[PDB]
Order: sequence, then structure tokens, then C-alpha cells
Amino acid sequence: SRYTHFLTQHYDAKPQGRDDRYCESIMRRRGLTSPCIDINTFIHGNKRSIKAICENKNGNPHRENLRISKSSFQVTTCKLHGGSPWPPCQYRATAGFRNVVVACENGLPVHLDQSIFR
Repeated sequence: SRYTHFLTQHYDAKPQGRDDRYCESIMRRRGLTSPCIDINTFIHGNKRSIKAICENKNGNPHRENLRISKSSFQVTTCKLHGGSPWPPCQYRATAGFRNVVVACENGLPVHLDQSIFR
């Protein structure tokens, strides 16, 4: 169920255009604006591929708590522009492609490490 939050915070199955307008809409649409979050990243593709980061298939142990994808993912990082962490919070989108770093609990994704997108 923390996995739920994870999906909801860091998954968008099929986005379309991953632009500023996209970030603003999807950040807002997922209650990540009160207050506005300084930086948040959304993974795309299939869930199957993400979950599998939790097994030595498509997932190598990494640092203290973590796991790191063997596979690259399409991705969109939303970064907050203009100080006020209270709406209107406007965002700047940055799409990307690389493996990703999560924390697994009961073999489920329950954290995204946003550090690698700073």
C-alpha cells in the first residue's frame, strides 16, 4: 500500500508529450502541489518491468537500502520553478532515459531515489 503511493507518486503508464505543461497537470492531478514539491520524477512503461527491480533479475543490490535497475526506463522529471511552494506552482519538465534507483519492501517498489535526478 506504500507501493500504491509509490505508483501514484512515480508512475505514469503512458504519458504523451512530456513537457512543462505535462508536469504541471500531472503533479496537480496527483496531490503533489500542497505544498508544491521541489522535484519529482515519473517512470513510464510497464509495471512488470519496475517491480522486477526488486529481484536479482532487472535489479542489482545498491548502497544500503536500495536496488538499481539493470534496464533503462523512459522518464520525466518535474522541477519546480519560482520559489513559492504554494500554487500556482509551475514546473519545468525534463525527460530522460536511464536505469533507476528504488527501495523495495516486501519485494515491492516503495521509494524512488530522486537524488540521481538533481
